[PDB]
Amino acid sequence: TMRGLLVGRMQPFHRGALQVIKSILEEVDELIICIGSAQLSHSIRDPFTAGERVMMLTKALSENGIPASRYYIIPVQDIECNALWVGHIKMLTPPFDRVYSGNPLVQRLFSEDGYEVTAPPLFYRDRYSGTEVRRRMLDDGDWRSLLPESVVEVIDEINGVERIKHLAK
Amino acid sequence: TMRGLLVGRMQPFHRGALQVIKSILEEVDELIICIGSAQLSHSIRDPFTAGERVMMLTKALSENGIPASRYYIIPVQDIECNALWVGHIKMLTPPFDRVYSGNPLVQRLFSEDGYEVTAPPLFYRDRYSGTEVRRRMLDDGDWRSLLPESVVEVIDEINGVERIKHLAK
Amino acid sequence: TMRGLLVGRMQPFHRGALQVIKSILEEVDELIICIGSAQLSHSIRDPFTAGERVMMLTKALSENGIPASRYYIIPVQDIECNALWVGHIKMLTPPFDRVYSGNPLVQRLFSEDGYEVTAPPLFYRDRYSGTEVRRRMLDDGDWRSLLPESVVEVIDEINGVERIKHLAK
Amino acid sequence: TMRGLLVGRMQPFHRGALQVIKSILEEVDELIICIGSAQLSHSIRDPFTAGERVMMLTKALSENGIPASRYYIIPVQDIECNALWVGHIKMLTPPFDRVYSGNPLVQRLFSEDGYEVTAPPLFYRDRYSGTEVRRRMLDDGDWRSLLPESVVEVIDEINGVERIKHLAK
Amino acid sequence: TMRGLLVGRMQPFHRGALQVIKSILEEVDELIICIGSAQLSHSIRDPFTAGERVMMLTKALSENGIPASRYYIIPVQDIECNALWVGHIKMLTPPFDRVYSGNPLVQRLFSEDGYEVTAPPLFYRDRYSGTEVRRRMLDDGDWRSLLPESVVEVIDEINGVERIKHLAK
Amino acid sequence: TMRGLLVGRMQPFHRGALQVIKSILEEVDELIICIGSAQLSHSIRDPFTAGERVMMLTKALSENGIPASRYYIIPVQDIECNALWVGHIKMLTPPFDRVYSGNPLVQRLFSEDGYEVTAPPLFYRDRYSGTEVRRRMLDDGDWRSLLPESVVEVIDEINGVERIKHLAK
Ligand SMILES: NC(=O)c1ccc[n+]([C@@H]2O[C@H](COP(=O)([O-])OP(=O)(O)OC[C@H]3O[C@@H](n4cnc5c(N)ncnc54)[C@H](O)[C@@H]3O)[C@@H](O)[C@H]2O)c1
Ligand SMILES: NC(=O)c1ccc[n+]([C@@H]2O[C@H](COP(=O)([O-])OP(=O)(O)OC[C@H]3O[C@@H](n4cnc5c(N)ncnc54)[C@H](O)[C@@H]3O)[C@@H](O)[C@H]2O)c1
Ligand SMILES: NC(=O)c1ccc[n+]([C@@H]2O[C@H](COP(=O)([O-])OP(=O)(O)OC[C@H]3O[C@@H](n4cnc5c(N)ncnc54)[C@H](O)[C@@H]3O)[C@@H](O)[C@H]2O)c1
Ligand SMILES: NC(=O)c1ccc[n+]([C@@H]2O[C@H](COP(=O)([O-])OP(=O)(O)OC[C@H]3O[C@@H](n4cnc5c(N)ncnc54)[C@H](O)[C@@H]3O)[C@@H](O)[C@H]2O)c1
Ligand SMILES: NC(=O)c1ccc[n+]([C@@H]2O[C@H](COP(=O)([O-])OP(=O)(O)OC[C@H]3O[C@@H](n4cnc5c(N)ncnc54)[C@H](O)[C@@H]3O)[C@@H](O)[C@H]2O)c1
Ligand SMILES: NC(=O)c1ccc[n+]([C@@H]2O[C@H](COP(=O)([O-])OP(=O)(O)OC[C@H]3O[C@@H](n4cnc5c(N)ncnc54)[C@H](O)[C@@H]3O)[C@@H](O)[C@H]2O)c1
Repeated sequence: TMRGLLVGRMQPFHRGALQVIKSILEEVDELIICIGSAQLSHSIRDPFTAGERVMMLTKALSENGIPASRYYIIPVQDIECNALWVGHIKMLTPPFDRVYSGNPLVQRLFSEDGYEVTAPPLFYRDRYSGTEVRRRMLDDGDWRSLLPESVVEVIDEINGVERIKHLAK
Repeated sequence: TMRGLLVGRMQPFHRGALQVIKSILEEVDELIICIGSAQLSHSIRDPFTAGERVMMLTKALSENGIPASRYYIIPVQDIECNALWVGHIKMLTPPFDRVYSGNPLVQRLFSEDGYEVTAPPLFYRDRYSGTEVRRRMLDDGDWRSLLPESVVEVIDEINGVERIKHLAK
Repeated sequence: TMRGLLVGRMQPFHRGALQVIKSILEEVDELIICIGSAQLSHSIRDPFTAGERVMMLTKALSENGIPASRYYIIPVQDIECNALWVGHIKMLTPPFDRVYSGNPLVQRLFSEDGYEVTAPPLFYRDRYSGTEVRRRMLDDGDWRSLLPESVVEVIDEINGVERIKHLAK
Repeated sequence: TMRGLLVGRMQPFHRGALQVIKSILEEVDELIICIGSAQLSHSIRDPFTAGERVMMLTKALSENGIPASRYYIIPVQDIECNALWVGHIKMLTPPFDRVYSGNPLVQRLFSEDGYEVTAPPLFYRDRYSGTEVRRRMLDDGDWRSLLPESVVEVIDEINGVERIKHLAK
Repeated sequence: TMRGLLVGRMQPFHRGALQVIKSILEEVDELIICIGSAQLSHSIRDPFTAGERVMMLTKALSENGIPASRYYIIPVQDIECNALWVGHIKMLTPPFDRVYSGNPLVQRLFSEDGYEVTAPPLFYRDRYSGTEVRRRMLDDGDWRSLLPESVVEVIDEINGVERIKHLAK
Repeated sequence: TMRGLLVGRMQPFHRGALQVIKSILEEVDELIICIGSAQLSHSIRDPFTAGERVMMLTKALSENGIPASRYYIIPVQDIECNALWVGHIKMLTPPFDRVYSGNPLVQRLFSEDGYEVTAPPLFYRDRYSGTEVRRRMLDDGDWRSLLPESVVEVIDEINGVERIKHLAK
């Protein structure tokens, strides 16, 4: 049984990311989705806490009919040592075989540790990235389109827009 | 929409705990299951890492037909300050309303923070607790009975018995 | 009893800060004065150690005759979790009713935690900010004027000018 | 100026400690009073947070007629490296000259750094220990008589008894 | 090149430890000597600081003529995550091939990480353990005998006996 | 015995630093060499782990004919409190007397603690900075000539070039 690993900040979790996740789910049996930088919250760049993000990511995946048996959602706070980050991820995740990531460091860190590393099967355009979303949330610009309905609801509940706006004064 | 919170070490996740979880699931809409002491591993008292435990707890819940939309599985490392632990749980979980727990500290900490706290609707006997399980794993005594099949499989994969035994020399 | 809270780096404690403290003291019974970033020291931006600033405040608030029963001085180091910061502050301070701040992040954080948040009743021009005081110590300007005597005295003892000047080299 | 240092858990602050403090003032211009183990709270041995203790101290010292210029109250959280604790204490406090401690480690550590060290002037009788005080709160005893009224009023506000008692269950 | 690894508290470095180190040096090209619990100091159990023990080893290994090209001395503080410990050790040490330990936990940890694990080639009676050395310094026994001269010399400089004796009071 | 201290990132160790080290030995009985920022690795500015650096140092010092009794190599991880760094350094090293540093903060901090401080004897030309060395590895330049062979052999073993280059993508 083959398990893959993915790591992203998910600020917030958007359709782009989701399309990538479904993509990987066609190559592996189970995917371990790691919410990176779980310590950052309340900032224009990282406005949501690990909690809210686990929530968005949980409701969005069970909303798209993706069987809980196919994935794991784990928060991962950043640590001072790059040389200890993989060991850090490993202690928080189930045993995995392939690491999906197009980031040089993440690739190199896992690569150096013996894992098989590849780039995600899909690449979404910046127009769909969180920066657009957050940018729209502030500039009142239909950020919802870029997000899964369940995620909009999470954002609605936690007053995501109100927050990111005040933090922007 | 009502959400409850539960916190346990889950070393390992056993049928007792599971029966309690299904119990709470009849009173609340969603349950946030917190794997406490996520930093302890490789010891007779706490032999499994946060990772393996998220895994057991994930496979056992999707094995009993419990809809992913009804729960959240979050690791929670212990912190030096009891006075900051609830804020610690809150930052890692989705917004919750009721805290289930029969432990004086956990009750008092959440109670003091404004949350509604009650005792779990069900109480399993020690013969079913992790101490029995671990005790059996060492003493070769049919620990499997006490655990959900999916959990046995996790334990099998990570060589749980081999580990806890060596740690016991 | 009305307890308010204020939080700033006080690097160093200058007259404006005291003008504001005196004014907040007109609408609240007691004022909790939290020394932010208590862990930063020996830098052009943050030259004094938490210890020294706790000395500056205590000495200035006395020099200006202010019943010690009306204020508290508590150092507070920064934590990597903004979502944990308020609970952190709370754990180190007497129970308070209102928070005084102009910073959006401090404002939002304390607000999301359910506290009454408000702006200081007085805003002081940069001309009298810590930057101006620090820049003078460096360029041999008139820094003593921008500060309470007891503060000038503390700075002389610890050799603040000497230190800040060396670090500038 | 001759500043002396004093360190203790103060769980909670009792008349005994107070007289000791007055005694020390009789031989030191100023008394830097460090509240140890600031990170512990909500346990039988350490019921109060630090902020709570900072309140008791600040209140008792202002109600027993003691110049706010003659003392400092600094919460100090314990740290793993004993060989780095005195430095820690220093960093969080004003400059001192003599350490008043009855504890061997506290003595050996401060002296090792070169500080003048000497035992506490008085040695308040028993019936004046946090233990007896905490015990009475548990067993409905007369703890109030062992604490300065100013402190008793604090314990009432934070419902200490109710806490220590629930925690005790 | 065959690099082995050893790890112990060395509180203090005694003859037996050296007898074992010399023997491990007969089957490996270089030996990585990790000073465990580098954060503990000033206690009856762990009296010396990482600094001092790094001095003891370096001085003893030289006194006994051992090419410096054959060994490394690296302090290692303990971390709360056993599952992270090996990666921690690795980050601080040259690449190694085999680990020498009698402790089950160190054995299991390094083993689960894929390293060759083996017992020291020599076991020394308690009579010559750190406990015996420490107990003599306290009871005025013959501690110098149980240790290499360079070690006795280091202990004299830092006043190890004085310290250990005071902490005993 | 007159021990002097030296601190640097050594990313990586080059001939320049080495000559500086020999120079210092010409005026100090022993040289405590602290490798700073031990917690950084796998970045362009800090490619090597600490264990890697400890290897380069240990190797270069044993191959350039220098008595293992005349030096110590101690990895030092940076810490948040500048006012607690020299104490930190102390705790991890043998007792020293003089600090050789060209850095203003390092100077101001050590001197503030009372240590004799003086600049590095030599001032090795440019073309001998980690920057140039790291640059050459990136641009297939001749970095080897800037490092002692002993170090070059280390970089080859940990495939530094391959790393810094991938990281660079
Ligand atoms: N030492 C440490 O603590 C350490 C070391 C490495 C990484 N991390 C963490 O790992 C997490 C992952 O970081 P990362 O480098 O992937 O950055 P990231 O998760 O922040 O994403 C980087 C960029 O990649 C884009 N992206 C991601 N997947 C994409 C895809 N399939 N198609 C198109 N664009 C895509 C994102 O929109 C974003 O702008 C972070 O939270 C980081 O902090 C921590
Ligand atoms: N400051 C802090 O870091 C802090 C403060 C409080 C709690 N915690 C953490 O919270 C977690 C929860 O601790 P806890 O007090 O519940 O202890 P626990 O999870 O270890 O469980 C305590 C005992 O309760 C039993 N139990 C649990 N639910 C039961 C039920 N329904 N019926 C019968 N028996 C049951 C378990 O088998 C166990 O023996 C721990 O991991 C603890 O470390 C951390
Ligand atoms: N997670 C965390 O650790 C966390 C989260 C938030 C804030 N903090 C800390 O809170 C502390 C307070 O930060 P802050 O945002 O107030 O910044 P600050 O204290 O550094 O002050 C910000 C600026 O506002 C000016 N200012 C303050 N009060 C003023 C007034 N009444 N009139 C005019 N100018 C005024 C100051 O002179 C300064 O230039 C900091 O130490 C910060 O690090 C920590
Ligand atoms: N590395 C570290 O984090 C580190 C190292 C050393 C000490 N500390 C801290 O230092 C603090 C001080 O501890 P401590 O040993 O003084 O304990 P303490 O003062 O909190 O209590 C020790 C006992 O001394 C008694 N006592 C004190 N003065 C007395 C007097 N004059 N007459 C009679 N009885 C008296 C108290 O009633 C109490 O029972 C602790 O909070 C400890 O955590 C921390
Ligand atoms: N997570 C973590 O931080 C973590 C996990 C595991 C181990 N460690 C550390 O690893 C270090 C090593 O621990 P350890 O288990 O070896 O304990 P230890 O170094 O304290 O030694 C254990 C006992 O074994 C004895 N001993 C050692 N070698 C011997 C030999 N060849 N013959 C006879 N007796 C011998 C010692 O004298 C001692 O009484 C410790 O500092 C420990 O804290 C840390
Ligand atoms: N609180 C803390 O954690 C804290 C406080 C202070 C310093 N530090 C650490 O101290 C370490 C030392 O830093 P640093 O400032 O010495 O930097 P460094 O030595 O790592 O580099 C500074 C520059 O000095 C150059 N240099 C040094 N000696 C020279 C000489 N004789 N001739 C020519 N050029 C020379 C180096 O080539 C380099 O470019 C750092 O790793 C830093 O992180 C940490």
